Amino acid sequence: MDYKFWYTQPVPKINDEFNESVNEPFISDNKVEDVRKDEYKLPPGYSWYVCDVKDEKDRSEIYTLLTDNYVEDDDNIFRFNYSAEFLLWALTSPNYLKTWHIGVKYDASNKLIGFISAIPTDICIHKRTIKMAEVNFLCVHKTLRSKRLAPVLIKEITRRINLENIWQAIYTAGVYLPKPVSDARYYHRSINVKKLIEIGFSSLNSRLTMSRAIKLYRVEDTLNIKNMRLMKKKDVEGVHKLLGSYLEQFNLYAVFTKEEIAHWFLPIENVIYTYVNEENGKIKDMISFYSLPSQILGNDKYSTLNAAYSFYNVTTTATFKQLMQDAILLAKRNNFDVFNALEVMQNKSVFEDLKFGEGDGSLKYYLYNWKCASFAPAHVGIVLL
Ligand SMILES: CCCCCCCCCCCCCC(=O)CSCCNC(=O)CCNC(=O)[C@H](O)C(C)(C)COP(=O)(O)OP(=O)(O)OC[C@H]1O[C@@H](n2cnc3c(N)ncnc32)[C@H](O)[C@@H]1OP(=O)(O)O
Ligand SMILES: COc1cccc(CC(=N)NC(=O)c2ccccc2OC2CCNCC2)c1
Ligand SMILES: [Cl-]
Ligand SMILES: [Mg+2]
Repeated sequence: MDYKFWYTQPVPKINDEFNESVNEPFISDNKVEDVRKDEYKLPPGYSWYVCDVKDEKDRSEIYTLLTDNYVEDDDNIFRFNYSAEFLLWALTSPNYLKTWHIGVKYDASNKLIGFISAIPTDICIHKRTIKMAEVNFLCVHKTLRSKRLAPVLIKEITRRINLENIWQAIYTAGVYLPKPVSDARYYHRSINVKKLIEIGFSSLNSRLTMSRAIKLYRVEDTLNIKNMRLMKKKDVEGVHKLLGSYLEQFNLYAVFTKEEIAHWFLPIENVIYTYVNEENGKIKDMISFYSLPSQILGNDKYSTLNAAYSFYNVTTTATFKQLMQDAILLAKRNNFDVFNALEVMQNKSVFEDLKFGEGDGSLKYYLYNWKCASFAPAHVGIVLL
């Protein structure tokens, strides 16, 4: 593996390893003045297109592109299916720029064939808070793959981010690239055991018959934290303090403003669910997860896998095991087939006791133009969508 594009970028080489005492950009003293003002060149017959994610039809174009062409599991049985409403929520956070929502259309058909996006946030890395772009939803149409279009998207968004005097980015991928700061396996907790078997997500054996697997995964419809309820506006100050205080321990975390806590946590049906425990006017516990269905490719019975992805979970009145058991319950009450989590923060500590299964791969975390020590994923305290 040669990394002919990645080698030219301010990111570590495959073999670089830095001490905890290094925590700085690869390239500093950057000047907005010097950034190229011209758009990167596309191949003949393709054009940059500014996507207006707040316009239903533009948002729908992105939706269709990703639905057809976005990330599949290692075996090509599932494809991520972010909803249009999810996209809206994901891309219009506080201080977002419409111009970091970058499509490429094929001129002859006026069809969107490429996409990349970023939103700005404060990122704390080894106790240094830096303004960064959070990049996501890079996608080239399946019929246009391995044509070196992705580097053009990446260079173009880097240029536009740099124009705002931002010089660092954070991103995740399942692929290995120069060079992860941390690497987090994913795990799955079955809710609807029978569906998961029928679609090949999960497995049975002579010792685990269907009826026993169903019994293994059954959950009691009663919360450990009795008063856990959907978050409301009035809980924003309390979540900001609970979640903020919690995150300061990790090597890698977003430093949320109150405005960002409202945007990121206030519940939206089929998008984001946040539950809180309020005691004496204080928010003492919180659970949150987001909805990311997967399209099931060619299963005769089921087209969609409804899945909850653990976002941020904090307890002060219960055990973390108890809190995450409540999170599984709340996901079941909301019709999800499965609860997914990565081995970040304290999550790994509860996976065995709560009957999570190890998945088949891992999610790599990346920083652009930042040089530091890598670390085990328990020290990661940010979950990207
Ligand atoms: C200061 C601001 C900085 C901002 C920018 C920050 C950086 C953000 C960077 C992006 C973060 C996005 C995070 C995110 O969205 C979440 S990760 C999931 C990304 N999307 C998908 O996997 C969807 C399915 N695949 C596709 O649409 C295509 O396969 C893509 C578009 C992935 C590559 O299209 P292609 O037709 O398969 O390939 P070529 O055009 O020929 O290009 C090949 C080159 O691209 C490198 N490549 C492959 N996958 C990559 C990936 N996931 N990140 C970065 N680079 C990736 C690859 O190593 C090679 O470079 P090399 O030759 O050096 O190896
Ligand atoms: C079940 O259907 C699919 C479809 C496509 C790919 C995969 C495997 C996967 N790569 N999972 C995660 O990345 C993952 C697992 C647990 C928690 C978070 C995960 O990734 C999130 C979604 C994509 N971007 C980063 C967060 C499964
Ligand atoms: Cl209850
Ligand atoms: Mg390409």
